[PDB]
Amino acid sequence: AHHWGYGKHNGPEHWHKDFPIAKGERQSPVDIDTHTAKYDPSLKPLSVSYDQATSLRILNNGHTFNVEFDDSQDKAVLKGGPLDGTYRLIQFHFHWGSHDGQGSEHTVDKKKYAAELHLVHWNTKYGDFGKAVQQPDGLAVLGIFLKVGSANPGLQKVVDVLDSIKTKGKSADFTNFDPRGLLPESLDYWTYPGSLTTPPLLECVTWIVLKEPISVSSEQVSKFRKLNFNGFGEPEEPMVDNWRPTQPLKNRQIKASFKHHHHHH
Ligand SMILES: [Zn+2]
Repeated sequence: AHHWGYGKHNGPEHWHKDFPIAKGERQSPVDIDTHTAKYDPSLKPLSVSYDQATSLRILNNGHTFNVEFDDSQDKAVLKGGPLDGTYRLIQFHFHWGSHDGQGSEHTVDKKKYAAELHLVHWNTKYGDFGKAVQQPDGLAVLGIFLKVGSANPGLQKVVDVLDSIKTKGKSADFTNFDPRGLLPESLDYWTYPGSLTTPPLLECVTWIVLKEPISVSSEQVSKFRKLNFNGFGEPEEPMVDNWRPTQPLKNRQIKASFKHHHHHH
């Protein structure tokens, strides 16, 4: 059974006891210092091809909710940018706060957002997700910030079903969801090598964090907070503040796909 979670007694500062890689050299999330994250003209444009994405179900796993996809074919794939090869979309999930002032995992010049979306993809050369997570180039995660403002129609179908998966272990059918509705206008991004942000914290991720946030209304984010960490028949623990703090960058370089206002040359 997992001891780990987000509370005082089992949260991120405890995770290294069961997962010593928590103190590794390539841990995520990180703060993105936009001065030092330099433009790299070697990076190719990102290709986010979700027109054939096939969603299957939505699940409360006790630490977030996941929308799962059929990853048996190259329907919904991420390619280009820093990536070698083709990465299949397997699921997306979110991290959010107890209030609108926090909840993202990555920060941008120390600024937090109300929530962060992670679209998780695995490298097709390895045959399945379980194999891919064992390899440094196994996963690519597209991270997208959520900024409070106008309601986002692309999120509404997700929010509308959350009352059916309130507690850990509950799932529901969730077909025909189009993840194209969760992408901002611009695909400008930062990229760096890192890790899963939950246990087992494996250093298997090429992170691609988009510069432009997508909108979310305060009401929409509030529905995330109605989910529960606990399972049915247990005392209620609101699912809030399911984000890991930023971790030391160590010797890594964050690269920008675009010229930022803090760059010069
Ligand atoms: Zn995540």
